[PDB]
Amino acid sequence: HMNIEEGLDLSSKTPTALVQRLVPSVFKEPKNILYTLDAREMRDPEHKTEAG
Amino acid sequence: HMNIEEGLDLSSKTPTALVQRLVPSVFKEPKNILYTLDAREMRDPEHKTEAG
Repeated sequence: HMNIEEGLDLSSKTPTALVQRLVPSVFKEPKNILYTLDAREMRDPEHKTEAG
Repeated sequence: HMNIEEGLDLSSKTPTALVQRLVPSVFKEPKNILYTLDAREMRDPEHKTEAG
């Protein structure tokens, strides 16, 4: 964005300072789900199917 | 703009005075924008492009 200046003679006027503004975009911490099945529980394959 | 007058003989009437009205229109002070680049900053064309 720039300033507006008035008149013909601008020798008294400061030029507009360019400002190279930057906005960050960042990944969050990873999002996870954990579950565990023991070797008895894994005898029924619906648990992995439904939990997945 | 004109005055209406009435009758066949107008010897006693006063003719309408033509008044020449004038409307002024004027330029404002010039509007300006100023920026500056040094010879290092000016190695990247995007500053001149985006500031323009």
